[PDB]
Amino acid sequence: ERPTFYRQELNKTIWEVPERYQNLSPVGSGAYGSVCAAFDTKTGLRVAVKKLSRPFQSIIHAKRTYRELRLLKHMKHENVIGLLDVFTPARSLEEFNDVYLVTHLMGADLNNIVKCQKLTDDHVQFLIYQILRGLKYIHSADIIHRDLKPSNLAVNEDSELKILDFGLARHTDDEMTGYVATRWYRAPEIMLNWMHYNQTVDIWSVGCIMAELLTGRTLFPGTDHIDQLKLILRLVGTPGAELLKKISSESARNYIQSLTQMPKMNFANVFIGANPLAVDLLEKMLVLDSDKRITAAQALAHAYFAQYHDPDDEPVADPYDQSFESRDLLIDEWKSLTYDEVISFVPPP
Ligand SMILES: O=C1CCc2c(-c3ccc(F)cc3F)cc(C3CCNCC3)cc2N1c1c(Cl)cccc1Cl
Repeated sequence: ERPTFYRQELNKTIWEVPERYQNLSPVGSGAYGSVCAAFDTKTGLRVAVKKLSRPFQSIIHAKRTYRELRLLKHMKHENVIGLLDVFTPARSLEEFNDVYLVTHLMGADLNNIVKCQKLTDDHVQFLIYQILRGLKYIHSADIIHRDLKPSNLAVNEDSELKILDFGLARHTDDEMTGYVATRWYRAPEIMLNWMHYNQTVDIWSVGCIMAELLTGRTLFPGTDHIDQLKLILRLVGTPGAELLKKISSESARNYIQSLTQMPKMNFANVFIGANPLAVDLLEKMLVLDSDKRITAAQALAHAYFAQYHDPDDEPVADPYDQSFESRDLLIDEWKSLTYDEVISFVPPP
């Protein structure tokens, strides 16, 4: 039941997609250069189509392509970017060499919606509520986003939000260097590789985001890794004995201990004028020891979200098999696994 595809030049490249998708138009430069907005005449939805080009140029890239497709095919939640469609114009494994991923078009990220601006409390409640609802879902499948920030939070004009780019974070040292937003939302244990981190790193990121929505200012705009750690410890206090032991990196632990001790600050005096419940929640998300941070599920039941919380409408995910991550395969093997996933795709109802 192969649909009919048509060709078209976009961003100096040839896009070949099923007829149902019309009015393709590039959305931007940079990482936005492989994405086009379109109208899906079959569903009547405005969609976004990302073309993965030469997804099998290397072992590493072939595995990345498989990883992204597996992740996107697994997500079926209102606050998480998922797949409306995935296709290839190829008629056989032999010819298979391009992957196209179709999802909802939100049209903007949280920055474009808040950069340098303080939001009303109700608006912050709604936005953080959705981030946590989708994060609850993501974590329930044992998936860690690990690189949550405003630029990876897609929002439409009705302020509805979908989390994207989860479990794909593979930044370069250079990209994390200096005065850059790419590192401002990262939990300290991951920024400085203190220990084997887990999903709790994502809660730290939500706290950073929430504070920014409330004040209109970056919470920890470090000029570098060290300056940022300093900004963090000034607010949340230097590690206690118990946490120091959990820092398996003897190198990191040793540096940490060289710092003059500091007590956690009073958040009510940092976030002056903010809803006391929002302040309480920030204190529970921005805890240095990741073991003690509130979880997405717990945060959803926090009073700050009374107006939105509904325990019967905050679903969890089916289990996500990521055994492939520890597997070393050849390019063709990773390519063949990707092909099976493409052809076995079942459209959402
Ligand atoms: O609305 C969406 C959802 C689809 C999407 C994707 C996307 C993810 C998975 C998929 F299968 C298809 C997609 F189109 C990627 C990015 C970029 C933003 C973050 N950096 C990487 C790419 C932006 C967007 N956008 C988007 C678009 Cl298309 C334009 C402006 C802002 C945003 Cl957030």
